[PDB]
Amino acid sequence: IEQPRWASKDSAAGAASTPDEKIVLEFMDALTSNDAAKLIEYFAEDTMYQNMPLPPAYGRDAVEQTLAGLFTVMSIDAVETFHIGSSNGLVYTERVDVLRALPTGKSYNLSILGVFQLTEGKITGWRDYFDLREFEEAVDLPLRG
Amino acid sequence: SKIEQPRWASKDSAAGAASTPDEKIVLEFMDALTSNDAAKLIEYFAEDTMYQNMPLPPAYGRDAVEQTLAGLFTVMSIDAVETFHIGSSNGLVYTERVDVLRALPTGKSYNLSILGVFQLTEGKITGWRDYFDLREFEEAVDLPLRG
Ligand SMILES: CCCC(CCC)C(N)=O
Ligand SMILES: CCCC(CCC)C(N)=O
Repeated sequence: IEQPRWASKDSAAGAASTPDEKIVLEFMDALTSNDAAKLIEYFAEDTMYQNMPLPPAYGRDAVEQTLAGLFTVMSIDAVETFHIGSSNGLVYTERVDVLRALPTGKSYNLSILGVFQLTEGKITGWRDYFDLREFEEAVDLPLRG
Repeated sequence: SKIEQPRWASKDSAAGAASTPDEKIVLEFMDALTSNDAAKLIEYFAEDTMYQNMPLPPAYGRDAVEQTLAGLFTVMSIDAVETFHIGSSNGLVYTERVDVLRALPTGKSYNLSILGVFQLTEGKITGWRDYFDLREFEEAVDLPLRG
């Protein structure tokens, strides 16, 4: 993971400054588990998850099944969060996820900006924004196609 | 070019309104985007600045930024911007929105979901990065911007 020119070099960049930000960075560390059953414990029952290029999942079961599917085709090898911030119940993370496509063995560093809504320390929404095509082309996996 | 309020919209009012001076300028800037006017819009930027639509290469410096905006407004109109969520920490403002984009060659429109980040220094933009999926827009409006 190379540090972007535009990324803060400040010691507190990417560091949690509130309880919700702390939970979100714990969740980022947990992504490299590639384990949907572990991850789903961060979510509220009334919840949703969406990789924005693709349809959303609503409710905890749909979220879990979506993560389990994703982890059947790819591994999150590494996550680095350059920037984190929050206001009014929403946490934002500017990061890179290093993804490896299991069918092809090829990896790509995916640039993501994501938003997390937490209610009493549980995730009520998680939406990640990124370009899907560039990932698909890098790793020869037509996730949507 | 109606924008639908998402099922996932925050029910906290402060989440949808500018709560700091920097957030207020960002929302003024979002209002201005419908001008389709790169010369007007560039006044929001510092001389030392950068802009990137994340599917595409970054522009560094105010002139490169202006030239990029001018090119974009040659091929598309931003017909509307709605910002559902705005917040900030550590000198960065984040906006979750939909921009309604219309391709000038084809007359076709698309509602593009975007999450963007802004860095402001003394009220001027020093960085702006918008994250979104480019392919869905290109296919919707028949404009292979990247291809
Ligand atoms: C389960 C993780 C999904 C990926 C992006 C999918 C293309 C990510 N957030 O790194
Ligand atoms: C000039 C504005 C660029 C567009 C997206 C380009 C594909 C936007 N921010 O709505």
